[PDB]
Amino acid sequence: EMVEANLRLVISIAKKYTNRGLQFLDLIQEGNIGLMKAVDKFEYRRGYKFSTYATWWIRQAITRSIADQARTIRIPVHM
DNA sequence: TTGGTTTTTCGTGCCATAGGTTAATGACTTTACAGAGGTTACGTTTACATACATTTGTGAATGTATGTACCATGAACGTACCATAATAGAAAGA
Repeated sequence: EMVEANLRLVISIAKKYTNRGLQFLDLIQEGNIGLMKAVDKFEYRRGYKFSTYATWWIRQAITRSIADQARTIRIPVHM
């Protein structure tokens, strides 16, 4: 029920990170994986909304996806 | 008067006495082959000192490793020229 009601937050934050690094369906899938990893470690006693906490995780997912291959060769993340 | 048998010399042919170059095996002698004996300058075997390598620990380069807590809620997010005709498909009236 969480993922079927928050796929659209993922696509809304994922359609602004499509700067021609790779085809964007992999970015949609990695955003869904980041949504899963943000739901798996979500707290209730904080009192804040879930989007601000999930934004950092989904940007980390999109960052590691765009820095995973990024070329035909392998370049590390720090480089 | 002329042809032919008979007979005797005479240079030529056969036999015998003399005397010399030159074949014989050898005895040569000279060259060649076969016998040992002292000396040379290597070739193989052996020990010993020092060297490039190769085998170890120790100080620096990167690299995945998990997370960051006001609010972020659907779209292509700029692609593209529009040739030509054999063979089927999903329906529409015959």
